[PDB]
Amino acid sequence: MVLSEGEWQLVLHVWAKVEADVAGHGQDILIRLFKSHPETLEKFDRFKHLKTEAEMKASEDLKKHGVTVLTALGAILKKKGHHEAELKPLAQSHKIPIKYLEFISEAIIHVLHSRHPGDFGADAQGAMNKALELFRKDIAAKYKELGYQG
Repeated sequence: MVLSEGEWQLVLHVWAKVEADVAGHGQDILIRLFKSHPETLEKFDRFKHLKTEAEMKASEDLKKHGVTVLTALGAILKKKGHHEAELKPLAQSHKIPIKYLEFISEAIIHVLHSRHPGDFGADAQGAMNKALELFRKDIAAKYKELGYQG
């Protein structure tokens, strides 16, 4: 998987907008994820009490974790694929199956298009899709290395 430097610039430009409201984006993303895939809620001790969108919006656990997710992902995306030093320990900490990373990728794309439609057209969406795909493949490689079949 390869992005052009132009595509990386699209990803970083929209990421700059994410960074103006990390917590709000994080909430929107996790809420979208949990509404699309409610079956995942039960897997997280810190989230399994959340049943409804109202409970999700009011949750400090969800807000704080949204910030964690986007901070980790932001640092990775800014490496423009040269993210081994960031990705190795992150893979370490995980479990989170690969399909959950797919779910969250989909929620990221949806939210960024919803919040920043001018700066997140077809080209930027494609670039972000590739960037998140590269991330998932590389983390999958780190998983399989330690035998977590992800």
